Amino acid sequence: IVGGYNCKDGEVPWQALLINEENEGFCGGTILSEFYILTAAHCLYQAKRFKVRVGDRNTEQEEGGEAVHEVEVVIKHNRFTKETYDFDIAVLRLKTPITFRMNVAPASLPTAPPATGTKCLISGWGNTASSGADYPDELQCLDAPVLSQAKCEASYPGKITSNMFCVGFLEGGKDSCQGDSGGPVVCNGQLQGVVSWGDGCAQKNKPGVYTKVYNYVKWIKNTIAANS
Amino acid sequence: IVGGYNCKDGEVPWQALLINEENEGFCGGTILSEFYILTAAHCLYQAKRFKVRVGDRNTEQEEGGEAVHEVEVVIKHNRFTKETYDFDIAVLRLKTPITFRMNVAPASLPTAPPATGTKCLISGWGNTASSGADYPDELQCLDAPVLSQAKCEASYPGKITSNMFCVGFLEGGKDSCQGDSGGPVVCNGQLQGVVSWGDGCAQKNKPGVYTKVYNYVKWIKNTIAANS
Ligand SMILES: *C[C@@](*)(O)[C@H](CCCNC(N)=[NH2+])NC(=O)[C@@H]1CCCN1C(=O)[C@H](N)Cc1ccccc1
Ligand SMILES: *C[C@@](*)(O)[C@H](CCCNC(N)=[NH2+])NC(=O)[C@@H]1CCCN1C(=O)[C@H](N)Cc1ccccc1
Repeated sequence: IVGGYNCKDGEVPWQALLINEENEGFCGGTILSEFYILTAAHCLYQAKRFKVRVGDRNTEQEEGGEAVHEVEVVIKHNRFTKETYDFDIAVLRLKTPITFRMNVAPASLPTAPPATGTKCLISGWGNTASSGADYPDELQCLDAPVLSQAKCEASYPGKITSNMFCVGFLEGGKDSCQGDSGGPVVCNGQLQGVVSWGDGCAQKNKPGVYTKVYNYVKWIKNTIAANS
Repeated sequence: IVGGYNCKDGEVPWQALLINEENEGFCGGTILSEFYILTAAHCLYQAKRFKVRVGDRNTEQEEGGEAVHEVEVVIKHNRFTKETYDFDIAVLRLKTPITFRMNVAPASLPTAPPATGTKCLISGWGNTASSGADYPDELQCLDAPVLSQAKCEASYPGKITSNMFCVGFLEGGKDSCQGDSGGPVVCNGQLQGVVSWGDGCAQKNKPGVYTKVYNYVKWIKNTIAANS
């Protein structure tokens, strides 16, 4: 996240982090239920083996800590292709269920498409620098408005599908970035997006492009039920 | 199919054949609907590119011929592993829907588990020789009884899961074989199995092992709905 702030305690209970073999974070995730995590399909090929980490170390407000989970089944949307980065969505099934608490809870699937102007909360452990590499020690948060499809399409001519939507600032300075992929975009209490891609990070007229979760509610629900 | 007979005209309307780059058949399939085909997950790695062929050339009884379809989406059961060959099931989505007729129709999913002793019809274009390679010019058919789980487990100690069942003859001589994988096992009008694996072909005390479709009704239905 570029130009964000240190998330306040208990602000993103549904946040998950994918960690590689070297115990390093490379992508985000969203808790959907005790066994399921939502992330980006493109994160699946950015590492051979990985686990999922949820929770936090702020025991002052609530005890429990961070919990690392092993992934039992990886279910990538079969229509994903890096040619367009369309269908950049995947569902993970953990070996052991997550023990929920007030600061570790699932996100709500959307019941209506995202509305232009609506404020959303984007979070992640990804790069905080427009140019260069500066990763945070604390989870980052960013409040950004949903952009009209017209401005989105105008930003990425012919590269925006119906399964994508833009969130951010046309003037640049604040956006998600590398490592944030898979992370949540929560607008008014609903999970409206998954961090996906963009031209650079926080560039002028180059807002972050997100997977429109509303278009995948049926795929997520049935995929989980097919494997449950 | 070893020790079978030339299927009679219109006997297996739901039969599908997977063909590789060289236009050669390497696996079977079952028509489930106009856009979906059921086959074995292990067939997916036996060829890079492939298409699906349905229909027949017996225009005497009905016109239409054979139709070759391109595969749009391949949906393999994510729990499949060649370590056990458990979850040997996959669903294919065609680019163009199949034009049904009396001799080209979908199979019925099961509503009850397979019963011991029940007669089933197994079909395929696979090898017809116990030892050696002798492929048929015509679709082969085989009528075989469902074996008790006890005899099945006794045939393959510790290798039979709850998602598998045996069909065939303990004395050998008649069984499915290489190339038949993915093909249908229809008992009393219901699709009860998918050709999967076995120790050799038509060997004594080594009956064919099939994917128990009844255990996957939920996975098939929801997977199709998740992608439809
Ligand atoms: C995997 C995710 O961490 C990451 C998120 C980037 C978010 N960026 C902004 N500005 N909000 N996604 C990616 O790295 C994706 C997947 C791989 C390629 N990709 C991109 O974002 C490319 N930079 C997009 C691209 C633009 C022009 C030409 C080729 C690719
Ligand atoms: C892919 C299918 O055409 C084919 C069907 C064989 C059916 N045989 C009988 N007797 N009904 N399946 C296979 O070839 C599968 C998948 C790959 C391995 N395999 C086997 O059947 C092996 N021969 C099973 C095996 C036995 C002992 C040790 C290792 C493997």
